[PDB]
Amino acid sequence: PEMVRGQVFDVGPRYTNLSYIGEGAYGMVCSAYDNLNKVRVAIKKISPFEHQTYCQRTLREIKILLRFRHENIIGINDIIRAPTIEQMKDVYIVQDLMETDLYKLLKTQHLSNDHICYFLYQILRGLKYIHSANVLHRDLKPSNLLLNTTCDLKICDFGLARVADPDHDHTGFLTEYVATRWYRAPEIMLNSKGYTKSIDIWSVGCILAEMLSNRPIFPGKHYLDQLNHILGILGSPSQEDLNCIINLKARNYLLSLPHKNKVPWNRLFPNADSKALDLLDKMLTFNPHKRIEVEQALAHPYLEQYYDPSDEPIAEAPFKFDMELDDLPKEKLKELIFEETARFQP
Ligand SMILES: Nc1nnnn1NCc1cccc(OCc2ccccc2)c1
Repeated sequence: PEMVRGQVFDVGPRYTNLSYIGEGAYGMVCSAYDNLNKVRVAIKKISPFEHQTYCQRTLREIKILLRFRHENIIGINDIIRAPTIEQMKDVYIVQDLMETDLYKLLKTQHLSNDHICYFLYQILRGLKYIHSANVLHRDLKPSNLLLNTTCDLKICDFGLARVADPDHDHTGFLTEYVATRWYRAPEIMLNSKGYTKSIDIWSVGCILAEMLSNRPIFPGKHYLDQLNHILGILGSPSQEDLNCIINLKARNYLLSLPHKNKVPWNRLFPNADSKALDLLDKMLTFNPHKRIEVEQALAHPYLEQYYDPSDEPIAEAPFKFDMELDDLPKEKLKELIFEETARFQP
């Protein structure tokens, strides 16, 4: 089999001419030539079967990505694995090759207002579809927004995604969270498990702020730093917003803080389009019940040159896991991954 760095990358015969892109905790990514479609693609080698958590994340993401079909959500083109469960040690996922991501773009490039508007429209268009299926992404951030050389944008990395569950969203103060710190909504640190759609709208707001300035708006170094950043811009919550927080430890922590007044957005972003700032204000609302929903955001005047609800599809049915993937042994998960990937076998 073809080899890359130390490692076997056995994807022949359809895929040849491999080049290293990167590695991570989650596997190795290469580009390759697709001899069938005569284009270069991206392939990720995943080796998850020894670890129950890695199996869960892998199965969840495959199921979601195979079910969704939308221009602004990355798709799975092909999945390569051994013909038998006994011989399957790795899985290779094939996706369209996307040249860059919004994280890399922001590090290196000034965005025009026209690009900011188009990027935001595409994010919200994709998010409308995701939310319409009753799924929450939960880890929206610039590195999970892939771009090609014509600025087509695709949302990726659904490893932390969950079905919405408003009724079970409550929890106590300082509950652990897994998603990326700077893009976590305030309520995560206070009283929320992140099981409602409002947590994704917050993240989009953060992304919009970062596009306007090229830097993260709330770059907290740990928990109460993440909050004290937020409150230094938004100002101290009103009595009405605190009355929403029934848990005493969370409410009394917020009452213990010195008063902060709101910093107006136009002082932070003097070059920004006023319509962009109005929409930003509505996404970065402290109280999640007052936060704008995705459809209202698409209908906002900032996006009027793109808004077309007839070209902003919704899912044909809500999404549900046929099982709870938390309590299954890794051997059962291996079998399920085998079964889900069978449709790509010759
Ligand atoms: N699509 C793409 N182009 N350059 N980078 N990049 N994203 C990384 C990537 C490439 C190929 C396959 C990938 O698979 C991610 C994945 C991992 C587990 C389950 C389902 C999907 C990821």
